Amino acid sequence: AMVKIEVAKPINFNRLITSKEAEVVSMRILNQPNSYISLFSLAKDEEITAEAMLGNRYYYCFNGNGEIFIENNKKTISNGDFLEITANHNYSIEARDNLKLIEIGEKISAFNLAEVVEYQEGKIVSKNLVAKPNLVMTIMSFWKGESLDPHKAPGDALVTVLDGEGKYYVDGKPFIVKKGESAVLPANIPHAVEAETENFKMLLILVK
Repeated sequence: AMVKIEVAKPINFNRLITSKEAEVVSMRILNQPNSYISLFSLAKDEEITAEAMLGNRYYYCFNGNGEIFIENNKKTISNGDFLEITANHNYSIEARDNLKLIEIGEKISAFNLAEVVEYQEGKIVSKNLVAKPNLVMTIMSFWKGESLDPHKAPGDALVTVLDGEGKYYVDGKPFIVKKGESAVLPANIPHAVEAETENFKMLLILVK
C-alpha cells in the first residue's frame, strides 16, 4: 500500500519493469501523502507528457536513451543520468530506444550521477542532492572497509547501487545489493551498510 515491493531484498528494476513495442508501463513502488517513487519503461518512440506539476519531479535513468522537452527545450537523458524538473513546467519525455526511469515526485541539465562523487581511500563521501521535509536524496561513495553503524530513518529508503556492490543489513539481516540493483530499507527499523568486498556507490532516496 505504502511500500509496494518487498523490503530488505535486492531487486533488479531492469528485470522488474519491461515494455513491449508501443507500450508505456508504470508502477508505483513507494507512496506517501506528499511524495512517491515510481518506475517507468517506455518502448522506443513512445512518450509520457506531464502538465505544469504542483511539485518537483526527479528522474534517474537506468536503461536506454531519450529526450526531455521542458517548455520547449531539448535535454538528452541516458543510462546513469539524473535530472530535476522544477514545479510549474510542462514537459514531455520521448524514448529513443527502451527508456527506463525512476520517477521521484513531491505531490505539492541531466548529469551522470555516479561521477558526481569520487572514491577516496578509507572514506565515505556523501553529497546531498535534495533535502526537504518529505524527501531526501543523497549520493555516496564508500571505500572498501567503510561502513555505517546500525541506525533508523523516519521514512522508507530506497537504495540503488550505482557502482560496485554493497552489503546491507536490515534488523541484523545481511544481503548484497549489486550494481544496477535496489532495495528498500523500511521506516523505523534499524539498518546498516558496509563496503565489504569492494568499493561501491549508491543513491539514497528517503520518502518521509
